[PDB]
Amino acid sequence: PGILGTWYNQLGSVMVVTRAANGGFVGTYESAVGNAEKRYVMTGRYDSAPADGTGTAVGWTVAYRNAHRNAHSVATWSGQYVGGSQERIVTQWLLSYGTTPADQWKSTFLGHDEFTRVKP
Amino acid sequence: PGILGTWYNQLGSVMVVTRAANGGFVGTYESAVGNAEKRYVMTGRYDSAPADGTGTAVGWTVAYRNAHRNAHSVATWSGQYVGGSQERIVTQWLLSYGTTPADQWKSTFLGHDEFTRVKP
Amino acid sequence: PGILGTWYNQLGSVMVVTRAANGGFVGTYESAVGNAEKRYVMTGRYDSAPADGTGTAVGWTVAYRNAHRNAHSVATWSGQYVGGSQERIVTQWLLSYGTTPADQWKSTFLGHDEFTRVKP
Amino acid sequence: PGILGTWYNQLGSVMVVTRAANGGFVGTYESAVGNAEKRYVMTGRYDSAPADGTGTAVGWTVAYRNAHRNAHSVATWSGQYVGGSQERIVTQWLLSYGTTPADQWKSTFLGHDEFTRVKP
Ligand SMILES: O=C(O)CCCC[C@@H]1SC[C@@H]2NC(=O)N[C@@H]21
Ligand SMILES: O=C(O)CCCC[C@@H]1SC[C@@H]2NC(=O)N[C@@H]21
Ligand SMILES: O=C(O)CCCC[C@@H]1SC[C@@H]2NC(=O)N[C@@H]21
Ligand SMILES: O=C(O)CCCC[C@@H]1SC[C@@H]2NC(=O)N[C@@H]21
Repeated sequence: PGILGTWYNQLGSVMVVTRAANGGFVGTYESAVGNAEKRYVMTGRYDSAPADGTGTAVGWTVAYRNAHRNAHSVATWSGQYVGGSQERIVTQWLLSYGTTPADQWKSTFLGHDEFTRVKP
Repeated sequence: PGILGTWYNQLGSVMVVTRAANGGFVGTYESAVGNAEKRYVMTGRYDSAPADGTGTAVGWTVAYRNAHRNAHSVATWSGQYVGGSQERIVTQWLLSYGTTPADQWKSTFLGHDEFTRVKP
Repeated sequence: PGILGTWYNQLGSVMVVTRAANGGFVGTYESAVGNAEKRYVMTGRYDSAPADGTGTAVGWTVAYRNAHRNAHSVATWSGQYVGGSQERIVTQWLLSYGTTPADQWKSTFLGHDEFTRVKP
Repeated sequence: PGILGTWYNQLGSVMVVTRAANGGFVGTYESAVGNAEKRYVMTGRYDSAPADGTGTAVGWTVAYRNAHRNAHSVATWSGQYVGGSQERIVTQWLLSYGTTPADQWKSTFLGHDEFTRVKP
C-alpha cells in the first residue's frame, strides 16, 4: 500500500500509520489545532487493489477522546493516496460533535487535508 | 455505547456492529445500492464518554473491496448515535474513488444516511 | 419551474421565492435557528430544462447580513426540486464564516435541508 | 469588497465577477473540466461588513445550462475572500445533478476550489 509511517498535513498535524495489511490499517493521530492534545487512536481502510494509473482510495476515523481529553467529536477522512514523488494523501474530512436534538443542524464541520511525508 | 448489532439506513443497507469496546468498534457493511455485493469490512470509532444530554459522536470507514468485488472506493460516515426510542444514527458520508490526477476534482460523492434498528 | 412562493424546511425556516425565470430565481430566506433574525436576500439558479423523469437541480446562496444583524457567514444550498406530491426540495448546504488564516480549518459547517410546501 | 473582475482556480476555470454591490454580485463562470463549454450565469452573495482581521464570507451558484449545453447540474461554492497579497478565494463546492428518486444517494459531488488573480 505504501502508507506506513508518519505523515503531516498542512496544519502540522501528525498521522502515524503503525500497521497496514489486507485493506485495513491502524495508528495514531495528533491534531495540531482544535480541542486536542497528545495522540488519539486511528483506524481506517484502503483499496488493496487499486486500478492501474489511479490513486489508492483511503479513509480513516479518529474519535477525539484519549485518556487526557475528550472533545466529544469524531472525525473521518476520505480521499486517496497518490504515489510517485511527490507522494501525498488528499482528503476531505467531516468533524461531528455529539449534540442535543436542537443543535444537530450545527453538529458537523467540513474541511480538506493534504498529507505529505515531510512536515510543511 | 449501545450500537451493537444490526442497523438499517433509509436505502435498505445493512450495518452489523459485531464488537464495540473502549471507543472503537468493528463489523460489516452491506450496501443496497451502488457497485457492491455481499459484505465489506467496517471499522470505526465512537465517543466512549458522551456529554450528558447529547448524542454519542460516531464515525466509521468502509473500503468497498471484498473477495467478490472492488469498486475502488472508500466510504466514511460521520455523525452521532442518539439514544431513547426512536434510537437512530444520523450521519453524513463521503464516498471517494481512486482517480487519475486529472479526475481528482470529481472523486468524492457526498450524502447523508439515517440508520435505525428496524428496516424501513 | 414550480418553485415560486413559500417553502419550509425541517427546522421551521422560511424560504420565499419571489421571482423565478430563465434559470435564475430570487427571494428571501428566514432561518429559524442560528445567529439570524428577520429576512435575508436570496439568489440562486436552477436547471430550466430538466431531463425527463429526473428532478430539477437547484442551488442558492444566502449571505446572513441584513440591516438588523450580521453573522459574518454565507450559506449555500445545493440539491434538486422533486415534483409530484409530495413536492420537495432536497438539499445539502455549506455554511462558511469569515475567519483568520489560523482558523480557516474550522470555517465551514455542513448539513442537509429538506424543504416542503407545508410547515412541519 | 474587492472581488470584481477575473479569477482562476487550480483547474484553469475562469470566474468573471461583472458587478458587485450591497452584499450581492453577479457574473459568469467557465469551467475547464466536466460537461461544460462557453460561459454560464453566476449569482452570489458576500458579507458586506466583514469583521476586522477576518476574511470576507462569500458564496455563489452556477446552473450549468447555457444556450450551448445542459449538464443538468447546479454547483454552489461557499468560502471566504482573503485580502492582502496573495489575495485568494478559498471555497468548498457542491455539484448536484437532477436524478430519479432511486439515484438521489449519488446526486452530489463535493470538492474544494482555490481562486487566484493569476491563472496557475
Ligand atoms: O476540536 C476538536 O473537536 C478535536 C480536534 C479536531 C481537529 C480537526 S479534525 C479535522 C481537522 N484536521 C486536523 O488535522 N485537525 C482538524
Ligand atoms: O458504488 C460504490 O462505489 C460502492 C457502493 C457505495 C455505496 C454508498 S456508500 C454511501 C452510501 N450509503 C450507502 O448505504 N450506500 C451508499
Ligand atoms: O448562525 C449563522 O451564522 C446564521 C444562521 C445560519 C442558519 C443555517 S444556514 C443552513 C441551515 N439551514 C437553515 O435553515 N438554517 C441553518
Ligand atoms: O460536469 C458538469 O456537470 C458541469 C461542469 C461541472 C464543473 C465542476 S463545478 C465544481 C468544480 N469546479 C470547477 O471549476 N469545475 C468543477
